[PDB]
Amino acid sequence: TKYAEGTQPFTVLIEGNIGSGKTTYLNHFEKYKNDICLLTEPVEKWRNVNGVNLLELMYKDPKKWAMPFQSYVTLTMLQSHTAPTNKKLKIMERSIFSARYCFVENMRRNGSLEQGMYNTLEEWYKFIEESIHVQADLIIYLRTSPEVAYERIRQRARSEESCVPLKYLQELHELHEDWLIHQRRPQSCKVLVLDAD
Amino acid sequence: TKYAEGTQPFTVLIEGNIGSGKTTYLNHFEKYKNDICLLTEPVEKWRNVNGVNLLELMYKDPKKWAMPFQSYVTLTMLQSHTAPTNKKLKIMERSIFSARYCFVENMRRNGSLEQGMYNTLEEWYKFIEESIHVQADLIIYLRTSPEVAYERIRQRARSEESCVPLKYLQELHELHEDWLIHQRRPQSCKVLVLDADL
Ligand SMILES: Nc1nc2c(ncn2[C@H]2C[C@H](O)[C@@H](COP(=O)(O)OP(=O)(O)OP(=O)(O)O)O2)c(=O)[nH]1
Ligand SMILES: Nc1nc2c(ncn2[C@H]2C[C@H](O)[C@@H](COP(=O)(O)OP(=O)(O)OP(=O)(O)O)O2)c(=O)[nH]1
Repeated sequence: TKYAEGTQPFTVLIEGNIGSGKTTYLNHFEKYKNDICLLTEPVEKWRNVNGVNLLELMYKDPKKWAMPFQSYVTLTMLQSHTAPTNKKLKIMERSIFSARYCFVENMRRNGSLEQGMYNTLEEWYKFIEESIHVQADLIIYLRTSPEVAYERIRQRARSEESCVPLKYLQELHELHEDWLIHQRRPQSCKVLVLDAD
Repeated sequence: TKYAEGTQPFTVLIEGNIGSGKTTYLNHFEKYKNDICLLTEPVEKWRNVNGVNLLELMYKDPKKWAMPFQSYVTLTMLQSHTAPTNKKLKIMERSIFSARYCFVENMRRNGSLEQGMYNTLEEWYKFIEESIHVQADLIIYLRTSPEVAYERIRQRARSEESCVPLKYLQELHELHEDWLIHQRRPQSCKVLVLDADL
């Protein structure tokens, strides 16, 4: 009997690459703030962890900050997933699943996470499934190509993000495909694919 | 309500410095164990994480491995605290509180954990307090002098601990004192204090 079990409404998770328009898309729902639980834009927490910019330090030196940053991404997703609400509907930007299946996986391959770091995150993931309820009814995948995503990113112009390589966005693209289209990851609930170009 | 809430018996935590004799003390309880749930020797899980010796890496390279090590220390403590049992008593070696109030404190001070990593662990300690039930009814404190603790570390001769200086243990000792004697941390159920210099 997990933390947050039986407390959660029908839940939609908004997924897609960096710069796929996830926040923008959710913003359309803002006038319904009173009817829907909207948990958007988690980057803002990662940019300010009691005054520390974890997003910034992760980009500057990944072999040091990959793991603490991912640890914190996991915490914040867990806090949104299990956040309490009386509303009939919850919609979330991102989920614990993209952190696990896309980012963590990619940083393992790209070597930002050493084997030991990776195993830690993975045992934590096993324990979270066993102990904490993650409500998941529908994923909406804002599908984009890596070039489009790249362009949206540099226009938005986050100082932290100014050195993000297109290659990286292609690595991430693939993983979102493997997970959300080619059904290559263990997890499965309903997926709705939208084109966003 | 929290995970593991309602499912845990009266629970005792065995605390004290590195080398103070926690495992030894616990073995006195070994003939009883069909009636007592004994969760001993968590260092072993830290020495082999599907092959990886995190203890070794944390000692070889703290600025890089302190973070992921503490993160796994936390997990393994959570797995013990919330491990299910039908027995009327649980006795555990260490707890999540010594990692938070002794080791993490020290690693923050000696620079192994930068503010950002420390902030992250602290945020996690709060969410655990809200999500995960941690049963604690009694702590038994095996009080030693940092010098006896050192002798025992040397006699035991774990290869990971080969470079552990007396200063480290002095630092940790005063941290265990601030928590278990001066009560300068949150709760501490009751603390039974034991002289563990033979
Ligand atoms: N969600 C998530 N973001 C991560 C992770 N590791 C690094 N990041 C970074 C990549 C980005 O620089 C930043 C925000 O990425 P997201 O695509 O989650 O949010 P963003 O507002 O950029 O999405 P949007 O452009 O609104 O579709 O977080 C992770 O494990 N999970
Ligand atoms: N419990 C704990 N140990 C840590 C932490 N960070 C590093 N360590 C190291 C200190 C030691 O090298 C090793 C195990 O120390 P303990 O005092 O927990 O076990 P030990 O078997 O040395 O105690 P004992 O001799 O049985 O009283 O783990 C932490 O956050 N918590």
